[PDB]
Amino acid sequence: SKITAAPMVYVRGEEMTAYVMDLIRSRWIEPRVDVGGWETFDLRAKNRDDTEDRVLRDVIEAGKRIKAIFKEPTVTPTADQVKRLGLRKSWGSPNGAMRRGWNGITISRDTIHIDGVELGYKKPVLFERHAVGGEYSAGYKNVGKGKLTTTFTPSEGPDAGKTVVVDEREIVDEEAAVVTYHNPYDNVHDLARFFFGRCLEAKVTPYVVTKKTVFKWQEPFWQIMRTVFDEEFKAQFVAAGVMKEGEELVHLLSDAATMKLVQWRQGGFGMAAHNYDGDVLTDELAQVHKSPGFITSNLVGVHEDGTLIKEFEASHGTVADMDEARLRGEETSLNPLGMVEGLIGAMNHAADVHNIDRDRTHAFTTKMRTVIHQLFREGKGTRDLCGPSGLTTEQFIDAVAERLD
Amino acid sequence: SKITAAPMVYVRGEEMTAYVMDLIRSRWIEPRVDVGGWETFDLRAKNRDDTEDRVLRDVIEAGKRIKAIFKEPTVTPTADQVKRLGLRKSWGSPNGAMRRGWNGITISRDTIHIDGVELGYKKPVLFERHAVGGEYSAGYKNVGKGKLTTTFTPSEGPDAGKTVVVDEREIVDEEAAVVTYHNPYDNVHDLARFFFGRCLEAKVTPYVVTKKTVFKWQEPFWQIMRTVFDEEFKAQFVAAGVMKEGEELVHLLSDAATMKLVQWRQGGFGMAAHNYDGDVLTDELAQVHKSPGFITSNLVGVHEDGTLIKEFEASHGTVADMDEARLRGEETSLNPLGMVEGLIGAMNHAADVHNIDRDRTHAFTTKMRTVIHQLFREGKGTRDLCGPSGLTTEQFIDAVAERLD
Ligand SMILES: NC(=O)c1ccc[n+]([C@@H]2O[C@H](COP(=O)([O-])OP(=O)(O)OC[C@H]3O[C@@H](n4cnc5c(N)ncnc54)[C@H](O)[C@@H]3O)[C@@H](O)[C@H]2O)c1
Ligand SMILES: NC(=O)c1ccc[n+]([C@@H]2O[C@H](COP(=O)([O-])OP(=O)(O)OC[C@H]3O[C@@H](n4cnc5c(N)ncnc54)[C@H](O)[C@@H]3O)[C@@H](O)[C@H]2O)c1
Repeated sequence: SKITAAPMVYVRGEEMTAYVMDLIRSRWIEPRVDVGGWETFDLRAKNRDDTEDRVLRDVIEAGKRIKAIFKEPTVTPTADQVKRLGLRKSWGSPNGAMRRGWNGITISRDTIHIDGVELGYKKPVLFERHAVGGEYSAGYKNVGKGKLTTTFTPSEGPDAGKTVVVDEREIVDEEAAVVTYHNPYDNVHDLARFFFGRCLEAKVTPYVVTKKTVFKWQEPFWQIMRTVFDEEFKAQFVAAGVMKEGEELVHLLSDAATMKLVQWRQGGFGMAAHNYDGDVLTDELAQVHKSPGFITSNLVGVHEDGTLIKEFEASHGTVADMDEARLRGEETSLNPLGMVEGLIGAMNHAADVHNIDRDRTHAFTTKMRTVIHQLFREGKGTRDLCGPSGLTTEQFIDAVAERLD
Repeated sequence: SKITAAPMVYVRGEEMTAYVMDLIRSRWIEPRVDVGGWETFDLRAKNRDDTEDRVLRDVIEAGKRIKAIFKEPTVTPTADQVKRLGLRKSWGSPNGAMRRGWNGITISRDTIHIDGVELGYKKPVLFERHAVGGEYSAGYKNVGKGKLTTTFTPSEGPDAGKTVVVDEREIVDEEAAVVTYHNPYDNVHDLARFFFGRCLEAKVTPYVVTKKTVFKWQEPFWQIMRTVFDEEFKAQFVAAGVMKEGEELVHLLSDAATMKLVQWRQGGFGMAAHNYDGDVLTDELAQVHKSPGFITSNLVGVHEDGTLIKEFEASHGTVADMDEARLRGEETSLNPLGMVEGLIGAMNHAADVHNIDRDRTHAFTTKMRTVIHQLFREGKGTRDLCGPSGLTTEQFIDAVAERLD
């Protein structure tokens, strides 16, 4: 009998990655797995516009109920796409909304390692991206000349109820952006614990990455991480052989960290950073390693009731350059491994949390990984790995299908 | 006779780069050059503290008068360094202050190429970093729970004098950063002209880099760039064979652009970006190429009277990690070429704008460049280029000194 898929949220996107995942669902999953328990949502920018984002609100609700989500890449539409797609409005990112809506703590993005496949980093690299805050949460306007005033009224402490000026400035340009955001730092305690725990288990040296010299408001990110490190982890790292006695936790400036990602080809390190810095640095990490096909991503959030909410995704976008080529009848070669690891993670988590066909799901998802890893080993991967002699998107999908059984 | 140095502003920093420039001034410059016309300023974090940043205000004024500045790297002190260095407060960056104070348009950061020396990028890469805006001039506070409100009152147009809410949010964290900034976009018209003109002359394909999908306030950066391109440059790029007919200006997402910097090892491209994106991406550019010793940096600003204000600098910081090694008595190997190119640029510009010993200054600055390039060609460069067999900082400085005359 087909495997019974456990309840799981499936978020569909568009462009090349939706095309790829339709093939994978059709040729790898459905002949072996009954997916009736999946809740599938259409997060095409068009459908979001048609539903006034009710579909996004529904994904967020379902994630709370089900706790295991696979998220395909989605489009955050440009002004030019607003016209081409016939959207009544620009729409923001559905990723920020989900990350916020699930009380996101960390987006973990780690390098993939396959026995016998030489990649950019020799040993595992771990990345913890702060899942919320920063410019992803910003209010803004595009304006001309005028007065911009920011105030804060605390609700606790000796100055409760009194308003202070955070900033006031005259805009003297006919064209300017004015932007306000916050960084919520309470859950950076949780992030630090999670990050240092994983680094300890993988035996990699941790680094904290910020621009706190100039972006001085970021100081608590560093201070919280250092305090958690010193009080809960420093001794464990020394005892495990990962760091030496008297070796302090190291801070890197975000610009310098881009240099460390190129330089540190041995791997064997971890970085934690704010939301946007993590976005930039994890794409860089992907390309140094090989491509975004060789990175895993997952979000850890928390339900109001305290149970974890786990979303799994590729690190990358919808691969619009290959989509253009696809629609013109030209060859493409999208590496599905990143996305597939996400779907594996989500399916395994779903089966464990909801106690449905656990053994068989784990064996099947392990099999998908194995087959993919073996094709890569045999030089029958996609072109990101193998160069021009690699297989096309469709060739690779079929090669996996033949070996699954 | 020693060469007469033209009036020029010289900004000294601290740590390793100040140590190196002290040696270079002593051993390369002063034996051949009378530096009496230089106006030198001490921007040690301690001296900024001792003078309440009067020294920084003096630099900015002198820059306006003299229009040719060499800026060594400086320390923007951390909270931790405030204590160690005995500072009354955590001073901001001198760089942001100078960039604003000189009506900064562009920070041009370009790859260095030396005949016969294999580096990361085969052909020239050009970067235009918007010199002002963004989080570099943010107002901010670190706060607890309360109400954050941002308002804007336009001074022109039909709603002049009426106040609108830009943003309002409740902070629910005990520890949060609240931040307001602006991006001034009027001078992006000038940046676009300077960028496309430079790319046209170098015959490189230009790209614009932003996060305008999610950071939607950035749209005008792209639109301004694209309009200037379409109206003033596209036809010229086609005519010069740099782009084909019907080929549009390409936009890249900032996170994706980090991948393009690793992948595009052929070089022969240009990127333009906002202030912070430029900071991050130009450090990455440096490391992919070889190190920060193989990048040039200069700031183009504009005096109230319309005259160019040109500041020259290395792309990098004070190289604190080598300074710590130096002070423990360990070997170092700082590549001075980045900084030296800045000093060259500033000396030449000074001689030209103030009409003092031009031929001889140009010959001597060319000689410094030639001697450095030749040592690199001979495998007698610093360890960033040559590996462990390369010269120490001091060996390299002495090697150049011996060949100067
Ligand atoms: N998490 C997300 O949902 C997410 C992330 C990034 C971008 N996007 C969206 O995706 C679209 C495209 O953005 P983009 O072009 O900047 O980013 P992208 O990650 O789709 O592509 C960037 C580059 O990497 C390559 N690439 C990415 N994944 C690959 C894979 N698995 N195999 C081989 N090559 C791969 C692409 O061909 C392209 O050259 C946009 O609409 C953007 O809003 C979404
Ligand atoms: N323009 C500036 O004034 C500027 C820029 C960046 C950092 N800083 C300041 O510099 C200090 C150090 O910051 P950082 O360590 O993040 O940056 P950094 O640029 O000093 O060093 C970053 C890394 O690059 C290496 N490196 C840099 N320049 C080099 C060269 N010429 N040759 C060989 N290796 C080189 C360093 O050894 C280090 O590993 C901080 O106090 C910071 O505020 C100043």
